[PDB]
Amino acid sequence: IHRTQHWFHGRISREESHRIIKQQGLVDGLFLLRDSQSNPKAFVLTLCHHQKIKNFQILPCTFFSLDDGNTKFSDLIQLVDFYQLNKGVLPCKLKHHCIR
Amino acid sequence: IHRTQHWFHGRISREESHRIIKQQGLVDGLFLLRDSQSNPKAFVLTLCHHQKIKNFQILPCTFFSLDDGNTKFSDLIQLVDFYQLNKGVLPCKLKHHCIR
Repeated sequence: IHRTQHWFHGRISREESHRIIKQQGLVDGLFLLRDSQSNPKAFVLTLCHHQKIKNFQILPCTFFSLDDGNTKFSDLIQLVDFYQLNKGVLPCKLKHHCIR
Repeated sequence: IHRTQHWFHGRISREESHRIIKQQGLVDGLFLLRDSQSNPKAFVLTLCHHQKIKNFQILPCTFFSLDDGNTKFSDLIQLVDFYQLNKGVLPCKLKHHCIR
């Protein structure tokens, strides 16, 4: 159900993700989620803060988490909804999605 | 937007909430949410753990939080969904809601 979300970019690569975020200005809080190219059940969150791009692996366990289970979610929509309001282990909240 | 949720008991007193939890098993993780009796813009999470009833004030910040703003939510549904999967400051996760 997350496939058509504005912040979900599908099976793009890491390199493509960094290209996109840079093209869109490296604005604080700019972010996107993508499918892992190695694990068919995992995702990656790419976000930038203070001009630095960081990647966080969202792994299953079924619930998802980007902090080794310290904080769990039932699906990606719940996860994004949460990090838009709470930093957690991230450098900043998820503010604006990178345009697909 | 939480008015019609099954875990929301509206304007019932603390005493009534405790009576309800006791009468429905007094089991770990049993919970309900209700309107605050002292703050017209606040809510209360009543939860049972180790046969002890605990009350957590959910205060507006408009966002909501029961842990002094450390964890914030856009509404009660997001809050409940989060605490059903994450303990946080609660003695345990929200497991079963009390039937109105």
